[PDB]
Formats: sequence, structure tokens, C-alpha cells
Amino acid sequence: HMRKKLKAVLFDMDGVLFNSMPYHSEAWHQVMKTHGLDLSREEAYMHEGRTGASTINIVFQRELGKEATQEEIESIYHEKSILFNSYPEAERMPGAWELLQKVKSEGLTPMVVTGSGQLSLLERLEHNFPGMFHKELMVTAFDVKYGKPNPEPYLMALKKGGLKADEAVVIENAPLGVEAGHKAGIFTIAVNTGPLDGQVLLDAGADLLFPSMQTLCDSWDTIM
Ligand SMILES: [Mg+2]
Repeated sequence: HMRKKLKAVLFDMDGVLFNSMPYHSEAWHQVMKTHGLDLSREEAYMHEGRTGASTINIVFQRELGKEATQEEIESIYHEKSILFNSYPEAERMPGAWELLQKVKSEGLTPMVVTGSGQLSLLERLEHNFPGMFHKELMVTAFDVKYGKPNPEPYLMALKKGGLKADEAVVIENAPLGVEAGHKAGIFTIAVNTGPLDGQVLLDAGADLLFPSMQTLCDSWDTIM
């Protein structure tokens, strides 16, 4: 019955639309090294979904026992962007385009809800997923004060789309993201695209779990 109440599907970008997480984790790891801090690739994955600013500050708290200054945030963030974009551009997660076609064909509105401030990725959405997304139906780092795992971004999305929590579904791949969608009170589907135990996504409050975007796409008509 939830099924025909649906009006919008809310996608995270990294690890859901683009296969960028290998790169994000590498870039975080490396830029932290340069600044003289230990952030493993694995921990970088655990931070997926946060804004850059929130990530940097938390790493500073866990490692040095203090806040990062505003200048430290901008400086590390700029460098992280350089490192990220110095890799061959991230490609589409297999299945993402085909699922978006299924979503659109069912008359549903695609939205992006992301902690990303990476303009290279944000501006590539249209080129990769043509006709799917619009700026006014997106939430990015630029919109939020807190970001995931706070529900704030997902609540902003509902409002931007003029939706009620029961008129939406969230597609997330990372625990902080699942958590934010869940706390926004939205039915949340986890897709385990990363190197994580699918359990951690269930623990974060995911209503359904899939191993890949392809599997999710294949089972889209089964979902209720
Ligand atoms: Mg993600």
C-alpha cells in the first residue's frame, strides 16, 4: 500500500549514483597524512555521507582532541578536492541509470540528497543521468548546516519536493546516510556498494538491504 503512495525517490550520490568512494577514501586518507593525521581508508568509509567540513572536524577531535580551525577546514578541503579530481573521473555505479529509468517510468521524481560539495561530480549528474535531476530538487553540502547523520538534509529534501515522509523512499549505501534517512522518518533502502558488513546498514535503520544497485533494480517491482 506504501507503493502507490510514493511520489519521489531520494538518492545519495557517492556510492549510489557514482562509484566514487574508492577515490574519496583514498583522497581523505592521503590529505590527512599530509596534514599529519591518521585516517585510514576504512575509517574514511565510516565517515561517508558527512560534509567535508564535518568529516575534517571529527577526525581532528578523534585524533588530536580538538576542533579544526576554519582555515584548517578550507585548506584540507581544497587539497582533498585536488587529490580527488586528480584521479580518472568516477564512473556510474552499474545499475543506477537503469533504475532511474524504472523510477521515472513509474512517474516518480528523482532527487539527490548528498553531503558532497564536489562540483565536478555535481555538474556531471546531468551528463550521466540525462533528464533525471534538477537543481531545485537536490540537497548538497551547500544547503545544510549539519548534514548526515542529522536528518536535516533529508528533511530539506522533503520540503523542497513538497513531500511527506511517507511519499518518499531513500536509497543510501553508507551507515550515516541510512541513519539520516531513517531519522527523517522515511522508508530507507540500503545498497551495500562498499566494503562493509551489510549488517551495519541494517543497524543504522534500513528497512531493506540489497547487495548492489543492479540487484535493487532487478527487484524494483517486488518492493512494497
Ligand atoms: Mg554514499
